[PDB]
Amino acid sequence: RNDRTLRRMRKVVNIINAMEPEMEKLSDEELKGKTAEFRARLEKGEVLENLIPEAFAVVREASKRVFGMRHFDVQLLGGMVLNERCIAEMRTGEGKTLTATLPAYLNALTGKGVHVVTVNDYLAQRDAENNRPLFEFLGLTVGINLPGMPAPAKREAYAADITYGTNNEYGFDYLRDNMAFSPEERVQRKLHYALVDEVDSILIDEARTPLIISGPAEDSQNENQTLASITFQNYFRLYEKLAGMTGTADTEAFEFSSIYKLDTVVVPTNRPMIRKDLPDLVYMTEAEKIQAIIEDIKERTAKGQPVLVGTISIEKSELVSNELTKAGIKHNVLNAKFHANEAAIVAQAGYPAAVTIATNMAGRGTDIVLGGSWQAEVAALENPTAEQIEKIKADWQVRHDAVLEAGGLHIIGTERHESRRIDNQLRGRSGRQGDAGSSRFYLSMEDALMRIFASDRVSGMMRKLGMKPGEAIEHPWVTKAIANAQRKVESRNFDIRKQLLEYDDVANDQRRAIYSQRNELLDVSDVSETINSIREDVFKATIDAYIPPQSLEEMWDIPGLQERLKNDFDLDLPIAEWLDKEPELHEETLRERILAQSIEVYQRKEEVVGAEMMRHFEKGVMLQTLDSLWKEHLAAMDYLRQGIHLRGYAQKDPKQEYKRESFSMFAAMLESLKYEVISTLSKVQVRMPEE
Amino acid sequence: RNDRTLRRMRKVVNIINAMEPEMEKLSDEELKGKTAEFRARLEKGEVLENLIPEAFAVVREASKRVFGMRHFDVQLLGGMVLNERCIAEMRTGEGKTLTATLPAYLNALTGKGVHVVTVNDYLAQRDAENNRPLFEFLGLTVGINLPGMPAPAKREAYAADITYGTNNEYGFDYLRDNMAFSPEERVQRKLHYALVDEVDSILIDEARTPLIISGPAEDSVLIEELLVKEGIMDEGESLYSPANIMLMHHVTAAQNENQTLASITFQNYFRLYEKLAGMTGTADTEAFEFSSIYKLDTVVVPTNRPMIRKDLPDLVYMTEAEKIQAIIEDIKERTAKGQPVLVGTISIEKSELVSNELTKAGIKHNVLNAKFHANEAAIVAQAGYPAAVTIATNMAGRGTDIVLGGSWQAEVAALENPTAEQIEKIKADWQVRHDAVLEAGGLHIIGTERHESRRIDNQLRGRSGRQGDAGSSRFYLSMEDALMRIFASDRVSGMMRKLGMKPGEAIEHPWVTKAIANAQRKVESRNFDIRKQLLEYDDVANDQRRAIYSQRNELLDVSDVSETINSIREDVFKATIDAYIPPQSLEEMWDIPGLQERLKNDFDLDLPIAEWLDKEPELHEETLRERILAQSIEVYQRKEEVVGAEMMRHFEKGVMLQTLDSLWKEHLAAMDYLRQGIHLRGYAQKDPKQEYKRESFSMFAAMLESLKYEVISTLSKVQVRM
Ligand SMILES: Nc1ncnc2c1ncn2[C@@H]1O[C@H](COP(=O)(O)OP(=O)(O)NP(=O)(O)O)[C@@H](O)[C@H]1O
Ligand SMILES: Nc1ncnc2c1ncn2[C@@H]1O[C@H](COP(=O)(O)OP(=O)(O)NP(=O)(O)O)[C@@H](O)[C@H]1O
Repeated sequence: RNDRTLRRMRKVVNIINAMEPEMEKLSDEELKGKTAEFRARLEKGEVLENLIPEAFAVVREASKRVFGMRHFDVQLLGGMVLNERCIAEMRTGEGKTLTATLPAYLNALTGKGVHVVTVNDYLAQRDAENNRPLFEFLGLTVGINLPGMPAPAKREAYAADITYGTNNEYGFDYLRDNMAFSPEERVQRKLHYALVDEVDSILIDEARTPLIISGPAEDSQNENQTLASITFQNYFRLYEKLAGMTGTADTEAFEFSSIYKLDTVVVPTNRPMIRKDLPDLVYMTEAEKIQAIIEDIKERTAKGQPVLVGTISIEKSELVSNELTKAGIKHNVLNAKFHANEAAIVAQAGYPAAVTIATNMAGRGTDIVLGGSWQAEVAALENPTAEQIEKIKADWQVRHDAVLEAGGLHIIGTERHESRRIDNQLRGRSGRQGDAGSSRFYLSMEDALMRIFASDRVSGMMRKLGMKPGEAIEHPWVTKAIANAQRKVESRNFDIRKQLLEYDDVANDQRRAIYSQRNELLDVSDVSETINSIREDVFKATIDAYIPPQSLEEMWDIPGLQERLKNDFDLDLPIAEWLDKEPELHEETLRERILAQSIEVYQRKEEVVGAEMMRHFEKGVMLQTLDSLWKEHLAAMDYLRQGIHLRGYAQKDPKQEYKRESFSMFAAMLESLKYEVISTLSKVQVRMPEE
Repeated sequence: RNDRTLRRMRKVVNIINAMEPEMEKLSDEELKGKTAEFRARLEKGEVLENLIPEAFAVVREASKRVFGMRHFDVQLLGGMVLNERCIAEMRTGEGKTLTATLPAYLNALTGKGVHVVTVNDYLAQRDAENNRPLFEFLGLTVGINLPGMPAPAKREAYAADITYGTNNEYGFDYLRDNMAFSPEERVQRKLHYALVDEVDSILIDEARTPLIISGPAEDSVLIEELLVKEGIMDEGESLYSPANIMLMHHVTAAQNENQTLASITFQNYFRLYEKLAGMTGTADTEAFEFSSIYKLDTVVVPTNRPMIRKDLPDLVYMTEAEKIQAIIEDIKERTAKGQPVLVGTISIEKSELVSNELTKAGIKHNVLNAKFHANEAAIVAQAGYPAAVTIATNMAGRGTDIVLGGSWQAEVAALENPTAEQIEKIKADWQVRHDAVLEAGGLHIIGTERHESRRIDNQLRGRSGRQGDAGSSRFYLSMEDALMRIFASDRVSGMMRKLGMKPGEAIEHPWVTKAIANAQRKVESRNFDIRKQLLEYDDVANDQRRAIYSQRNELLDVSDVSETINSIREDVFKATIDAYIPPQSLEEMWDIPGLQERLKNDFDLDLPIAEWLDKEPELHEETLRERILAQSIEVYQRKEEVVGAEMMRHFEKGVMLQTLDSLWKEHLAAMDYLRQGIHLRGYAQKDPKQEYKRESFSMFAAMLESLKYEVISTLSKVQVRM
């Protein structure tokens, strides 16, 4: 499950490890050739996963030679996880970027492409350029997809062995491809593998975010409207293979599984994680909390230990700062108005006895180097030189080791966030890459968070334990109590969310159906058989409206049928004439004459234009009618859902009823798609010369 | 004007430079003793400005030895500007922070203190700590003032030769110094010299920002029936006199609550200093406002190396789409010659448009995305790299130097074990890039739109052409830009929509550039006119606060306040008796059923005085007044024999200060209510400004007389068990 699959993966790592000597002997150009060899074997029927050891050994030697970086064993494990339908949890500083080169290479081999998905355009370009030398070294091409990029350049990016771009541009390209009128206009290939770089934002926070293409199609002054829509969740769901990465930034494993059927695997850190996460401390009042924070700081800084303090607001950043100053403790506040000051502060935040106050600390942040960053120190130098550097490093080693000795970076959370993943991000700022460190969070009985115990009498019991000034005790049940509360908030929030996804699933299955139909049309030149086929459906249904099947003549509405055929099929037949003249004519033979006549008329239009022109007109009419009924259906499904509140209630589930109305409305649209296609083809004015 | 100042100052620079060998020959200890020598000369009557050449030369040699930096000739000039009541406009890259050591030193010599004013606490602390070794080398002490610092520590910081702190904290300390009950509680000295490190924000943007101390430190048709009745209001006295404003605010209204205890704006704080100066980059445009608000002259200091950035004619297009296309073509032409470009925009949405368009054109670039700060700093690093293109959205002022060719810093700043070979390689390869960027024209700046504030446009353009580097800038405009509403004519603007700009056919008109600059200047000036009216309202409050605090500080500074008390008690007793006995009046026209209970009620003074006058028909009105004063003195001296002189003198003083503070706080509240009650009372016609200044000064005058009365009433009625 975790260490069952991990102990199985460790066996493979040993084999990759056992292969390095073999790989070290290989020439650069022999490493290049392995890719072609792997593909030959796949062509002969080999199973991809059988290639992982050799493939991963190849990638690791290529990196060594190219980046001067050798994947660690835990990065091998990470890369195996990402080949499966999984989230690899890898802690910050663990080299997720380099790890991702592994499953990208592996899943590039079948020739079906890879989509590495980034949170923004800077990272897509940056990661494509950084990795392009590695992948070219192994005979693979690298694409980059950006907004604004012309279609032929996008096709090229999707045609590469491995592609980089944001979630957004991938999703938009998919939508635009399902508005194409010829398959050649498509930019994407089949959606094979999506490797998602930060799944918390991309897959969880953005799951239900619609991606929309809008337009003034406004067939009938004229408005904007949705022409094509998909949510992120339902986009990523289209891929054959989906995987992603995040930091020990978890608490949401159950959600990945619900939303995506993604398992999450906790990947072990390269070095033992030794940060001491100390029990949560609870105080009656904010003031006694702050005095406690100040006394911890005072104590640790006197020992040489740097501290980073996270708060939830500027106001609270100010308060602890003023109180530190009142206590004589030098520090810096990270002030979001002064970015240059911020980078300068951050740089020396791991310096002996440094104290930094940060307001709503981000995810990941700049690494805090213990003892200071000495690279900032030469960065400063205007003519850096040898003896000069060496003195700096050597003075730094001493500081670094003194900071480690003193316990590494201490993190203080002055409050907890309602989301523990945020708390976890702050805390993860310390103890990176094996470094000594610690963390402590402070709560008061005032703290907003003491409100997710949805009871003022419950919470205020903790008062009767006392919290008594200096005479703190520590109670670790509190830490788990608080963690559990945070768990229940997420879980409550997700139940709500999961109901909203069950509504989303109605639109998803409708979209999937209409698009797969649209794509079957798009993929062929000749839509004849379908046309012929729906023509009989349309005439049957149209005739049934005036001639109830197997009715006597007296129930028939021939006047009404005649006009209908005139009005909608430009088909003006003397049906009354027929009946009143042939006492042979039964209902079935009337149905045929009518059908036959439509056909004869259409065949002469074809004779004028030519077959090819006609085949492509049919196809375009189908796609175009499909598109405009879908647009109309999207708008109507939107009105339907937003009116979900007072429709299903007296023992019926709303939904059950929405699913009913939705089914009925989708069913009707497909009938109406056949109607409108045959109506258009029937009515197309062609100007006819003689014979 | 600027030409003559700089001429005379270039003369002094030549003297300074001639002194360098004298200073070079001095031991470090001899250099330090220059300070004491300057001060022995000042004690003997030397004029401070006679010292500038030697003192500057001393600071310049000190900086060489401590910092390994020798002030440039232009930094000497900036330093001389800053010793006068002037703004030294010194371009981004020019070493403002080092420049400021010079006037700080010199203005520290008289032993009266220097306040260096920074924008934030980081910079205060950093500057203080960076300059401490420099000023200690020269025999001076440096202080740092921060929020939360205990008063003893604040005292120490202000008692240092030079102090660093934010504007905010300086002003707050001033307010709290004026809430002190003894002079030894004060943390500041007399406000001598304020050197303001970036005056655009500190002096202009924030001129009118109130600093406020609040404190729980309170104590406790339709008009007609409201008006009628009760213990306060009942004569038939208007509920909406200025007088009765707190009352009316009460009916407006129908725990304990916090009020303003003290307030001052930055602009009025800084005007308290004996000397004021400050710095900013070539931004100007606001010289007229500095001069008008602060009486600061603005001297534009030349750059150390010639400033050769080529600031090209503004270009105007009919449509935004036409503008964007022109911006893309130029970026295309320049990047093909290897020249890097910085594109500044006014919106995220504008960035995304230009960016997507550059991608449609196959032009590699990076947007600076506000969400991704670590990306943004990596971007800025390579922004001066050949053919680099960077899009920034409402870029700030100054910002991080873009090094041409790239920073040969950031490259080794990512290299964890260099050598001679390596860096040497890095640096050599960087020189070729650098030299090629220079030769391609340096950094080209594109303003895709102009801001309403030309100062902002000038900041953006100033990122190019630093420290003598080649560079250029060009601003783009279209008829669809919000900036065409800075001209107040729809139709005047539309004659560009008659000289209608066409496809492969650019011209250029210098009058357009001039016309836009002039429109932005007419906008600045219109905004400042609006602001000046507001500063007039502020001047009413400043006048009253300056007067009240000057009174308060006189009291605080005197150990013994008896003579002030005795003097005001006669004042008070004379007027009070005037209210019932008209001067030189015959006994006939005297009211005592009003006078007797007045004295009893307001002063615990019960002198059955009709029965003097029944018993003695021989005293007369003046010897009557004499006796009435005499008695209160009697009762008073008696309370004091019980209490102690000392104890009494300090009680009287505290009572005067507490009364003044109560009356003052009440006045601040009533004025705040008048000022907003001065939005709709009866037309902006019958001048609302003017009437408010009158009622306000009227209430101020009233409060001054009421401060006398209340003190004497407090001192008359005070209980001591005999
Ligand atoms: N196997 C390795 N050998 C040498 N250096 C490495 C190795 N793996 C990673 N690095 C470096 O270690 C740092 C961590 O990179 P990164 O993947 O950005 O860390 P992360 O926190 O897990 N990921 P992210 O924040 O998404 O970029 C980078 O500076 C890498 O270049
Ligand atoms: N005379 C000098 N000799 C050598 N280096 C100097 C000298 N003057 C300044 N520098 C350096 O030039 C840089 C400029 O930064 P700084 O003085 O803060 O801002 P500026 O734009 O230069 N003016 P301002 O930003 O308001 O101070 C700093 O690295 C200084 O250390």
